[PDB]
Amino acid sequence: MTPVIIKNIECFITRPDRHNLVTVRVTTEQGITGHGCATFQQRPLAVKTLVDEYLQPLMIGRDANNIEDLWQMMNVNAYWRNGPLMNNAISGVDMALWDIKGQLAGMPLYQLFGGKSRDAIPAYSHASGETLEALFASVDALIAQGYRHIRCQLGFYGGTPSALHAPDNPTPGAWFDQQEYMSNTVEMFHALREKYGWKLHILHDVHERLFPQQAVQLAKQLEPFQPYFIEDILPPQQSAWLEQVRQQSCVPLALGELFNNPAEWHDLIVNRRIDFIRCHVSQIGGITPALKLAHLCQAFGVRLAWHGPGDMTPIGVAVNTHLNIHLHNAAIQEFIPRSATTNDVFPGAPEVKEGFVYPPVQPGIGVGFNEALALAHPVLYRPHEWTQSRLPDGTIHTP
Amino acid sequence: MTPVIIKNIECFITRPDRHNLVTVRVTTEQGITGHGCATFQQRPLAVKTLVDEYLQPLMIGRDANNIEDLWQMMNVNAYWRNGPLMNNAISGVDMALWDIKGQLAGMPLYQLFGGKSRDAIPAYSHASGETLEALFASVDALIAQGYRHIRCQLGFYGGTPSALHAPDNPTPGAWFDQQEYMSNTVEMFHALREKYGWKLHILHDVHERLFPQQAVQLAKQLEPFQPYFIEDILPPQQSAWLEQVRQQSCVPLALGELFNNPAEWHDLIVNRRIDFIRCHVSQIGGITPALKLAHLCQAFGVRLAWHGPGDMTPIGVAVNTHLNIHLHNAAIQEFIPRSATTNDVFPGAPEVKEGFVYPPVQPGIGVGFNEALALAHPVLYRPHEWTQSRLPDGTIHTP
Amino acid sequence: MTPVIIKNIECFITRPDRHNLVTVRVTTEQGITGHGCATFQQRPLAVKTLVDEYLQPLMIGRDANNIEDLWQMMNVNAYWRNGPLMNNAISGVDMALWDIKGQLAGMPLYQLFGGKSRDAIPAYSHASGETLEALFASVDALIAQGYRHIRCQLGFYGGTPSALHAPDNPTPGAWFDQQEYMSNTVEMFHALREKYGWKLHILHDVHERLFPQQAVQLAKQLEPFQPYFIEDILPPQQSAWLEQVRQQSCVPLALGELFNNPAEWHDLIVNRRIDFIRCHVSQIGGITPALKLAHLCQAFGVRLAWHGPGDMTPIGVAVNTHLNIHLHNAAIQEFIPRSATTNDVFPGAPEVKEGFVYPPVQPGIGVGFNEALALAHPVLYRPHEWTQSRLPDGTIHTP
Amino acid sequence: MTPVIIKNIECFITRPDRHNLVTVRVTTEQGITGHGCATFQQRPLAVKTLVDEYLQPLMIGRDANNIEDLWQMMNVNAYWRNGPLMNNAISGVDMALWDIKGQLAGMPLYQLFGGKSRDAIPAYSHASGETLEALFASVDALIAQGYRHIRCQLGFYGGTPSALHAPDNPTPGAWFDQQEYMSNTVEMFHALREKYGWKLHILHDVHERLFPQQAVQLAKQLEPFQPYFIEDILPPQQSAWLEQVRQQSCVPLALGELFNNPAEWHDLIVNRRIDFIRCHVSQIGGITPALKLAHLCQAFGVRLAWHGPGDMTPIGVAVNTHLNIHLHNAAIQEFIPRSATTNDVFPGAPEVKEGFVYPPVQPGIGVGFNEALALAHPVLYRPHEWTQSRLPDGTIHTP
Ligand SMILES: [Cl-]
Ligand SMILES: [Cl-]
Ligand SMILES: [Cl-]
Ligand SMILES: [Cl-]
Ligand SMILES: [Cl-]
Ligand SMILES: [Cl-]
Ligand SMILES: [Cl-]
Ligand SMILES: [Cl-]
Ligand SMILES: [Cl-]
Ligand SMILES: [Cl-]
Ligand SMILES: [Mg+2]
Ligand SMILES: [Mg+2]
Ligand SMILES: [Mg+2]
Ligand SMILES: [Mg+2]
Repeated sequence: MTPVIIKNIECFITRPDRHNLVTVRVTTEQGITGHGCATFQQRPLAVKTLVDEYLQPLMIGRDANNIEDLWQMMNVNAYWRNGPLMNNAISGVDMALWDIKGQLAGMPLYQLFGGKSRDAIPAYSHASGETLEALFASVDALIAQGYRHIRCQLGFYGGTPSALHAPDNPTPGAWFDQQEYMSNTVEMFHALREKYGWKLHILHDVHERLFPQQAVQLAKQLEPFQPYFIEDILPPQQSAWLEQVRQQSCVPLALGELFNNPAEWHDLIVNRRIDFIRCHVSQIGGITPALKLAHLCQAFGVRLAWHGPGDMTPIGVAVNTHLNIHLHNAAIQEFIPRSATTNDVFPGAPEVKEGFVYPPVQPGIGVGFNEALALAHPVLYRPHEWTQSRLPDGTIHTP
Repeated sequence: MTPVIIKNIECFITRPDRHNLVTVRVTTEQGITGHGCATFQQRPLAVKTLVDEYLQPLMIGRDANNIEDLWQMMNVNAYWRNGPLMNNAISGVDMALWDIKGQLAGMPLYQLFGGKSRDAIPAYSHASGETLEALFASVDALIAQGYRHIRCQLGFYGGTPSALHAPDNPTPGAWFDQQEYMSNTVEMFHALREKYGWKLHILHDVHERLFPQQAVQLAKQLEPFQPYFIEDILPPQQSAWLEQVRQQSCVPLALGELFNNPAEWHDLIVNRRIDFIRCHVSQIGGITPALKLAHLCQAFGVRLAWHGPGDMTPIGVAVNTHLNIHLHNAAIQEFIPRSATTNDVFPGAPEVKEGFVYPPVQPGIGVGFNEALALAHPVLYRPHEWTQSRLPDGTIHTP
Repeated sequence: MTPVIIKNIECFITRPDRHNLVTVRVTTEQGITGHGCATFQQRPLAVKTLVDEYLQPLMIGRDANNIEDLWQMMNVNAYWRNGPLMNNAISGVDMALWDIKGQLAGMPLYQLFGGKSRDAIPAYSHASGETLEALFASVDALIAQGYRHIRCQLGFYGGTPSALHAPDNPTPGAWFDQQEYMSNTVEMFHALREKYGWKLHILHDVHERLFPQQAVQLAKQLEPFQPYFIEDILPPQQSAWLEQVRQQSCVPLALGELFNNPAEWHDLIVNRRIDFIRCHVSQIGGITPALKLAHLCQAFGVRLAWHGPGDMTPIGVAVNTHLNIHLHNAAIQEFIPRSATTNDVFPGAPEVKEGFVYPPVQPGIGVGFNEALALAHPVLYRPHEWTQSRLPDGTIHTP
Repeated sequence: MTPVIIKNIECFITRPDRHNLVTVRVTTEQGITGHGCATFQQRPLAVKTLVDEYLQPLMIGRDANNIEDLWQMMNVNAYWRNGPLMNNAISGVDMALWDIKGQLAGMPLYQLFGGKSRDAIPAYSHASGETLEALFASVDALIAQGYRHIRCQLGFYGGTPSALHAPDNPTPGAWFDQQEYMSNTVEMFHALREKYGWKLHILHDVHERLFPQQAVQLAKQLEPFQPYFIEDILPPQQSAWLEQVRQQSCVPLALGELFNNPAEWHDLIVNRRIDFIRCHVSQIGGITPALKLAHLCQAFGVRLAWHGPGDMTPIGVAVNTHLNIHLHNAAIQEFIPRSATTNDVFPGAPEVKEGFVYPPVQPGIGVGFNEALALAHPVLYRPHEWTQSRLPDGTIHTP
């Protein structure tokens, strides 16, 4: 085995469908090309600045074989470290180097890690509706596709202040009522169990909409309906309050899509305050740290449910899958279907078949990047008005 | 009082001396201009991308008076949040908004907060030398300047691997030996006490050079010499080990210049694991969060020593001072002297006089920004080779 | 900005309605007058003695700009410190000094702090009745006024011992039966949910009527009815028992109107034993310490519901509002309507409009003091017989 | 036994020597008169306001026999409670009622409690000097009087800012240097042991002069010299830091003269963070609560050293003595000698004989109050400039 020398590092932003996606391409003197995900959809241009202006000049000429040293070196390179942007930039490169290693080995990524610990990972997808009739139709469509796990939301939260009892001269934002959200959610589970029975796995994402006592209360109220998990019941800065949620309820708890600093997960895992970890692999710095995190989780009996939104390249989807097929403590793959155009730009990403995602068969990650087609779909500025989440008195809440 | 409407938000990178500095300028329809610090010296272009491409379009047209709502809104605006880039971008705007409020009030910033807690804040600066003779000359100069607090380092750490017993074919980086660093530091404190006696306040920055047991050992070894503080004895990710340092030594402990996420400081403050907090105000999101942090520290008897390196605009220096004059638990201001050119680009920043920094007298922050002189001193790419810190076997260490 | 020199400090006791109110007036050589609340209704003459005999001679001639130094100095000035009288005296002066700073800045108080966090603060008020019919009429009136949050009490507790099974020769006092109080309160919540449904926010003040196990039991019994909070479930000296309440119930818990020493709140906040803090701002030493407390609460996810009874000047009402508009973690403003005469003596205080209190617009606190009308309504001695609270065997209980 | 009916309650302020002393006289219809201490020397007129305007009208006509009910009733009577003033007012009355009970029983107070648990209590007094020669003379005089326990201070702390390296335009106050205080104290113990040897019991009062790490450091530095106790090493609000002091040093710790709220002592005692409790009996509400506190202390092996300054009536001195002769866990009586005039106003108080204070022999407290002579010595306003304690940068410190 000889040094595999990094020739260039490029970053592309492409919007084939709804989201600005960020891809890193690492090329080598040997002609082996790797691709990675660096998608932070809300701040893509800054991710590109980091790759083009900093990581490129740092990395060219180095030996790609040594992913571990390179990860450790990149991680501390700006002295100050961690955070959504820093971690996403590194992730793109880290994933791309693992892709290269897979190709050089002639093995799918998960086979490098040590191979399968299951025949396929279960998947869930998203169901929603403003009314029960609409929600039911959404659930019915996913059941017809063969999903056994479905994440369900009733109602939509965050519109005009005039839709509730707001103050005079309200500040613009996405306004909602936590009480309405809570009671609608409880009613939703009850109606879902009445219609669909007790075998369907029902997930629900609270999406940090609540104050600590509200989370405690909601957890107790949803317990009779046996959710598969209740996700992001609290924002990361209030995670100590999970101790009280645990004192009051046995609902499975999932948390962590927002994490981008190890200080956020350490005490959570060590005190067994969650059942499933939800980290976005690119937010935590890529495959290298995800493997260590998965093992830390295993030692405390915590299971894996990595974040798999539409705001992620199919490269990222594929990486979740490799991790899910290999790691013994993996539980479930959140999965959002992709457009034809998205598949054309990034060919080769896993698909769900009757609620399961199977082991990938190509060497490395197994997802390409059609640069020419990526040009046809440039970055578009989006306001993301939902992040300006306001309570009924106009208070900003964690969105 | 009437709404003060944001007209524009600009970001400038300027290098009047050694460091790439980043400054945010907020202009208003009313013609009141504010300036803030967003200096993350190792990644300035990315900070600029964030301000120009994201915060500018978000913020134009909003009422500048409501700093608290705007801080809360900006903080969660990209959903993912915290981290060095995101926080520095918001800092720039937050500081500029406080600058505007002081001007509108006709009061120095610290008078807005509720006015003075002290007549002047003590200051320290940096002394170093590769030999004791060199260190002594450097210390003598600062004593002649009237400093009563001096941060001292003996030797320099991070050069060619051929200076150590390194392996064959060593990887490039800044190589050092922890054992050499430790014994030189112990020798240094002994020699400084022999030469200068026991009234001089002597500070020392470990700069995360050590593994946990080494930190414990060094703290015990330095105890007899009564340091004013021992700073960054452990990297953020090993801060739990401060429990062991506390069990073994009464040395004062300072930590936190690296912080950019509240999960890094919460448990350390609550468990009284530090005596001084060292946060870089722009790294934690500006004045707004620094006030709340200062008050959280107060409730636990923790004192303040905000980061004040050369890699910070004089705007940042001034803000440290305002905070230091007001906050009852402020302890000391790290101070690094500035060149004529730096002062010309950012006129009005505080100066140290016989070891003290005095209350500013102008309204707002009291620091301007000479745009034309700034444009004459553009950004320069720097490799920052010291961040590639390697131990005697080649291992990356936290730099 | 120039020194603003304290010319005099005066204290007035006035009873425009039902309660003895205490107000501090700070006059300056510059002619800017500030007013503060020092209302401890049960001991007003002693507050006046403190201000007239001690704080006046201490304070005359000092620079009013430096609120922080003056607060710290006054706080420790008698060596012994804290407690209801000492803190109310200092509050009066502290608030008046903040009033002065707002006027000097030309800004409403909350704008000094950094401006708005919300468009308006929600408000609640008090409903009561000895029968359900009476309670319902009282609740209906507040709902017609636009309140969405109502604090409800069924029955009255504390009368002649002959109404209970009391011992022969009972000692005079306000006698009550905890079992009667508990069962009536449970009955009340059930009846209110049957009548008004599940959107109405219903608050209930236990007012330290119970022993520890009774508090635990009542919290569990009230859980199904989803109270907005249950307040003062335990007296300050038994607050450790909140650990047991938490183990047994998810009801929201409010505490702290009785606090006047930081040792009362520290452990309760740090251990997340409350959801809302209820401190009377003047009882904790004024605006200066209330800001630090609000921020300490914030770090632990505790929300604010400052005490707002009729025994507080409208100056105090206004200060609650300024704090409530600014502080991000403020939740609700307890509001009691004021007579024409009260408004005439203290003009400018906030009014509730359809369940909201809005940002004040005048500089400073925005509340004046009609001295001549104040002198027309002098102090009246009151026995406050309810503070002599006795159980069915004659035992004094915390009232 | 028949009801003993309270006829009047009076309060006198008298200054026979250096301090404003406060005495409460309770007269009865039966003609048995009791006296109590309510001395809060820094705020005497407010104590008198409380007694004359509030406790007098509350208490007349009640049965004095029932001290426990009356204590409990007075304690909660203003709803808000605890604090130096409230507690001192109640103490005066409480002590006076115990005095009456003693007289009615024909027994010295300590005999009511259950009699002696020692033949005499050891005493200490205060030695001081600016220089060692002066300190030694002071110690020599106390040794010649037969003291075996002596509280020693070297140097005086708190004078003009020009005596140290203070900032320009220093704020008036009592300025000192914690470093100077610390090193002088260490030198003092060393020199005391060299001169006097190792049998003399040496006490030292830190008087909350230090920051937490300074306390930890000083505790370690004084350990070799085997102090009898080190008193008030930390202010009450930083008492959690005693955990670190305990981790680092075996010096006996004494704390509590400042206490006037049970929240201040509870966690301290329960976690065995002190060896001696130092409460001022009148600050904690008199004999009734002191007895309960002493028993709480006993269950955790904490010993008693009640505060016995010159700012206490000889009635208070006598009460300390009764408590000290009876309570098994009493350790030592701080004692400051009294002038002829002081003894003439309050005849009958205990004296020290060869380092011991003996059991009192008269019924009740055994100390009278000569009202006519008390007139010859009225209240005098004093500034107490030492409470305005400033550090070298001008910061207020707990005095
Ligand atoms: Cl970042
Ligand atoms: Cl809604
Ligand atoms: Cl486990
Ligand atoms: Cl503390
Ligand atoms: Cl300078
Ligand atoms: Cl929290
Ligand atoms: Cl009103
Ligand atoms: Cl008091
Ligand atoms: Cl001194
Ligand atoms: Cl024990
Ligand atoms: Mg989610
Ligand atoms: Mg440092
Ligand atoms: Mg209440
Ligand atoms: Mg003392």
